[PDB]
Amino acid sequence: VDEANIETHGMVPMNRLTDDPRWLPAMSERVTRMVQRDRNHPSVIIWSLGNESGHGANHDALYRWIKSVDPSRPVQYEGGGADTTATDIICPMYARVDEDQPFPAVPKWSIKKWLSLPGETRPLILCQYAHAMGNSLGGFAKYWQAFRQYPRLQGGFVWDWVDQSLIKYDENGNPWSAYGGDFGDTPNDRQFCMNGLVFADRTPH
Amino acid sequence: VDEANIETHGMVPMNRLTDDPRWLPAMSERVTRMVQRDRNHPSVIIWSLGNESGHGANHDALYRWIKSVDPSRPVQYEGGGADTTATDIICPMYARVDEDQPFPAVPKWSIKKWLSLPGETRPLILCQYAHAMGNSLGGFAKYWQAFRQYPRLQGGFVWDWVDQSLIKYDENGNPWSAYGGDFGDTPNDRQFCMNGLVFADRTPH
Ligand code: NA
Ligand code: NA
Ligand code: NA
Ligand code: NA
Repeated sequence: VDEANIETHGMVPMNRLTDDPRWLPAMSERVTRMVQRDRNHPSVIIWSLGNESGHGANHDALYRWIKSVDPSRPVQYEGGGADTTATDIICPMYARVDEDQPFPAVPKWSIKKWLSLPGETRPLILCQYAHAMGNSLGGFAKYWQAFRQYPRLQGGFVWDWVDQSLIKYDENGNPWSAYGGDFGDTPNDRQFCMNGLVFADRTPH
Repeated sequence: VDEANIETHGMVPMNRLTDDPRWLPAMSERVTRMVQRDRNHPSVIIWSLGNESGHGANHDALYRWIKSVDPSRPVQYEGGGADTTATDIICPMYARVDEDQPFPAVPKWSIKKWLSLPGETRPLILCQYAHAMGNSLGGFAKYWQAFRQYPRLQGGFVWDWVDQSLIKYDENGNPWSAYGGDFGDTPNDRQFCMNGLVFADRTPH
């Protein structure tokens, strides 16, 4: 999945820049210039309009731009409820197998319920599931049971591969794995950079 | 649900008479004369082409006959896998909530999985579920949790209301409830006539 370098997660709402036409130029260069560079690679099967930036009208514009200039690949985008007009795939992040999380505007339905909502035609492939932060991947079996039972459940992408720990050296030059704040960075989100199936040195969890 | 007087369950295959054009006349008069008599009752919201008679080309013919003559009401029929071209409603009997029963030709999918199958848009209302024979209705709550969670699961009809017990009198003329074989009837299917939520005298189970 080749993803454009667009994330506006910290805007309030997440929509603020991606729905503004004054940001459509900046956003189009990050989508279009990706397609122009990577369009010949067979490994790329799906284009992504970015991550966690709500759902703005610029998303719908650039979705249709990709469709027009490269019909050979589906386009996906999770923002604004995972099933917007700018996605060919229902690509939720952390939608649970049986339990609904009915957040206002942007609900995370049961992946099994989500398929059968009236008028919903598309496959579902979680762009992110099974958050692997420390001692986790509890209930991972429950996804794959559901994946195998339901044809339109075609799997997902685990979040994620590598702990984003950095090496620091103490006063005597011993290396140790550091996370949020360990460099005087404030504010910070501490451990939440470490979500990997493997440690930073690629040792398996 | 107003249901035509057509069941050919014991034919091998169930399809045998309902696919035969020579039985289209006999079947048409059981469907058409039902509609002519009961088409003014507001209590009647759904027409049924019959019960357990497989899926024949006569079913499709009489389905279209009802659609043409009375658009007011959906038509449903369970025979030949509960999702045939002769039904507006996915009307399985004894489809389970979570577990598939993948019988060749006529599978009973999990009612939740059934809804999500590619191209399937219809509501699902079990024509028969929760077989209440003797000490039964185990797992009844599992259905209703699913009915409430899934919009396109719109419920079902329990099998069934009354024990088909009959009364016999002992040597003193005290009555007792009889079933299959209690009248010298052979062959017979014994207790299988008693499937009700109530006894024959309408005392609840
Ligand atoms: Na599957
Ligand atoms: Na993280
Ligand atoms: Na419902
Ligand atoms: Na029975």
